[PDB]
Amino acid sequence: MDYQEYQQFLARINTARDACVAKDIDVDLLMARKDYFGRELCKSLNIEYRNDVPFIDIILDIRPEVDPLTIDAPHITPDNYLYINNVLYIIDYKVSVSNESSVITYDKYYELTRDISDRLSIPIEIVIIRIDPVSRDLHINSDRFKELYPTIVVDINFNQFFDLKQLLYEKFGDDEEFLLKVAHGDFTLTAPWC
RNA sequence: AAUGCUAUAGUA
Repeated sequence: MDYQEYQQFLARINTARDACVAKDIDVDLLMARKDYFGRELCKSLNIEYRNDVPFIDIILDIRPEVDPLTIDAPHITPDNYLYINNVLYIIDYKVSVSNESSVITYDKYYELTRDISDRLSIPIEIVIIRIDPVSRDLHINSDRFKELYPTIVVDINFNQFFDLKQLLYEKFGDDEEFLLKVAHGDFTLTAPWC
């Protein structure tokens, strides 16, 4: 997406010659893909575009009558929040074909948000929106969320991101250290010293 | 004011 961003990414690719630099470019490309998907979903769903807002900020957003200092909320950053009919929905954007990666997120959010739900007495429902990049389709974890919007239709294809990722892999396919780094998260360790 | 991965005689 975008032409200036595409040019900046291409300039970053050409000068890149180290495994850590390539890993950083890959991480930023995945983050940009997530940003594209989140912005498009926010535009389609007619809700404000937010990303990783603090939970306590949401608490003061929905009910600005309780003291923020006294309340104790989990430090996770929800991608988005939606308040309707005395129910708060925690929205998390995911761009993967793996249901397991998002059910892990669902369980962690549920076990964390149950304390806040008892303390405030608002039932906190967690929804994870999942899109498969290879074939555009939308999967919703929460039945209530899909009930709120009878149809879920976005028109997005990640052809730009896939081609640049393929170019990056082609440049650094020989680099074994790069292949090790992309396997795990942002925390990178080199080859073992023994 | 500032923002680029390699930024690379003295003190105990």
